[PDB]
Amino acid sequence: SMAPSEKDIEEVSVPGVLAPRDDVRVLKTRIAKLLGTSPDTFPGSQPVSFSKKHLQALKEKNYFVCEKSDGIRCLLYMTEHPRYENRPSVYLFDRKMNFYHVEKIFYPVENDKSGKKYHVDTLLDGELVLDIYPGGKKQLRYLVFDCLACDGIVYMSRLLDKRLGIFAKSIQKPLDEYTKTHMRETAIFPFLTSLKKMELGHGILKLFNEVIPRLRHGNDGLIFTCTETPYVSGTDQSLLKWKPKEMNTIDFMLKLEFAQPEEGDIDYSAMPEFQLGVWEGRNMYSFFAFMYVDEKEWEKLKSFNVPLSERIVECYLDDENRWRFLRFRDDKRDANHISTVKSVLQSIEDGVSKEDLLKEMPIIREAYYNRKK
Repeated sequence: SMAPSEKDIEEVSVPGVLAPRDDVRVLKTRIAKLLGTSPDTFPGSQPVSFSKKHLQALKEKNYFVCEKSDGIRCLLYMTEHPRYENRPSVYLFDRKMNFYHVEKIFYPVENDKSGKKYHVDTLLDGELVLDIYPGGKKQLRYLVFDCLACDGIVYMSRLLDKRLGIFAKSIQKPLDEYTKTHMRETAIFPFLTSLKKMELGHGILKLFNEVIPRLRHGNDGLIFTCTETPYVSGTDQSLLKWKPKEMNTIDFMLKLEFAQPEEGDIDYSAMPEFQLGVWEGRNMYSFFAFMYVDEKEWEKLKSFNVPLSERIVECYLDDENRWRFLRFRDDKRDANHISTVKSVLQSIEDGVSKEDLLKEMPIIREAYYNRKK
């Protein structure tokens, strides 16, 4: 068995080319003008970590819940090419404001038989995911979960119902019409676009047992979306991300220390100590914890026949709150910075266990129907 690394991870790549710097300046300014935001500042929302107080939040307001997809969070911008105004252009950009130009993509306009009209000043929020099919068939897909602007009109002040509603009618529906009668053309698309399916807030058990295990892309927990709130740029206290403790991983520097016995030479077959270190900055590392490795686990690590010491590893906390090896991270310059470590640990400390989340569901649902009067 080869040593597990990030090379095992199904990697999602934005199917496009980085837009040139001068083009990006135009796009940022243009987006800022429409939204009323700041050009250099990402206008998308960011969720907060689910904590204990959020059990009451779900009890007080209408919420949707869906699977938190593994993939890349991207906003989609339909506009004209900054250099060629006669050229329709689609951009996907992330929270670091990296703009990618996507080609061979097509978003039809309603009731247009020419297929030459196009959308401008339209901004979607969603996630690019990679669905796996049998025979190594892979399908890139853009799951839409919000709309900031459609056809020149900003919908950020409206609630989720109107926001997703306008996207479904003006974008998805005509696209659905086109796709049904143009499967040959559709296959050229770098990715397929669809509205992300959501459940009522109290329906997480259905997600756990029926939806999630049938997914064709990576899952990373749950996202809760309030339906009584406007779109918020930046940190949105109404938008909640929930993750099991095992998914709240941290990258450490691993060091092995073998005990020198009183008499004779060191038995290197014997279990050493597994020290986990945290990056303090530059080249400074400090001791943080011991990694728990059982006897059979130690045999597997030896079976890898790769260097174990002085390496970045990804670790998680088990049921007994012991740090456990998950995979090597050869894609990292350093371990997680102490500030990042503290932040992840805080999400866990304030966290709600899966069990406690489920036991709260009846109360949540009950209050949902008592609001429905």
